[PDB]
Amino acid sequence: GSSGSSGFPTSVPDLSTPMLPPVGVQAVALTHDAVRVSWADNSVPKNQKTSEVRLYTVRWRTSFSASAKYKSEDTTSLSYTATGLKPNTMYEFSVMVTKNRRSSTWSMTAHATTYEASGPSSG
Repeated sequence: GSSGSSGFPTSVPDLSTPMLPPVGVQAVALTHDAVRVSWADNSVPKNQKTSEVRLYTVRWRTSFSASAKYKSEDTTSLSYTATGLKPNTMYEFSVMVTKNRRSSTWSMTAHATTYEASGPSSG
């Protein structure tokens, strides 16, 4: 065969949890200190109406930073705007849900660096 390539586990397959986190988590960068994190809802198909509650949380912290702090915000939407960030710096974003008076695991992480302050990089 080959000398090994792309052979590393990302997330434990066959998630056996009583909950189901979001998917297709994308991290869009609006400005040096702005990042629009948009994702999709899996637990809820095209059409579905349930009488249960649910809250989506968003956390992010300096990627590859010794003294980093994990943030957390509450949003009843599938998109959150990360304001007050560091320019020319990227972080890790993730989405989750809290239903049944309990919180579930976070979904795939999304990388997205911010534009260099004092003028957005141009071509």
